[PDB]
Amino acid sequence: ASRGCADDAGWNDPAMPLKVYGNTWYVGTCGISALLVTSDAGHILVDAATPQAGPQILANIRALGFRPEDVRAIVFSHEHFDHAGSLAELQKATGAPVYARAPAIDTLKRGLPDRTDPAFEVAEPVAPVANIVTLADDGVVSVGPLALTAVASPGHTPGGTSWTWRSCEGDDCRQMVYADSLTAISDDVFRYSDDAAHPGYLAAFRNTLARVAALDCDILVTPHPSASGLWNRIGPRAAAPLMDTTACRRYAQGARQRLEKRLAEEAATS
Ligand SMILES: [Ca+2]
Ligand SMILES: [Ca+2]
Ligand SMILES: [Zn+2]
Ligand SMILES: [Zn+2]
Repeated sequence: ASRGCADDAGWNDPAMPLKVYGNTWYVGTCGISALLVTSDAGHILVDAATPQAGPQILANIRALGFRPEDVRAIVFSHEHFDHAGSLAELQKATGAPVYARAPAIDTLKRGLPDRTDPAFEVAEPVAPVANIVTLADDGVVSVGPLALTAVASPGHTPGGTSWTWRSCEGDDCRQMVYADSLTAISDDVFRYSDDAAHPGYLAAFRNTLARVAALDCDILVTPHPSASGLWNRIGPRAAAPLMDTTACRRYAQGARQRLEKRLAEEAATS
């Protein structure tokens, strides 16, 4: 029997791919999520993991019997190297456009962020993405019968987005939420409390927390699977229900607590 994935798994440690629910499949690594949402008209790939992950994601898509060439749209959570790292590689393999909100586009074209990213100084360089479609902050990405709805989630980064859609097993349909990271982490310079350096940024983070908390959610997944306890819910170590309609609310509430802890840490230092 396979032993499954650890909660502190390396970002590049391989995961056997497996159904989340209905036509939503997990194709990421043990430490970093990626999802494939499938239809007989084509597929949507959600996230690209770490600049090293192109081949594992492609192998996992094929392991499930899907063709990368049948992917018609790529979306992602946020423009850090551990989630956007293999976007260019995946666009070449699929021929699919990458959808991105305005505040992520320059980062995707450069392959590095600028100082608007809290984690600017610890960024690793990425391959630029050649074909980007600018996504409105409440935009819908449609491929055949598939429809993924964007929820703009700035805070962890300027360009972060959460995604939501419905997947069905027969007549039993679930609202899936791939909620962006909500951790208030940074490099050694950035201060969330320095509004003059980034006006409105922290207010936008608080707004993101409230919006995520309010989403209709049946099944939550997060870019770092441990942030939503994914490996306690699917795979060999599963011991808790996959569906939990309180998950988004608890996720955002915990994130708010941690954000306020970060603000207390900033108040304590010069
Ligand atoms: Ca419902
Ligand atoms: Ca996360
Ligand atoms: Zn990040
Ligand atoms: Zn991350």
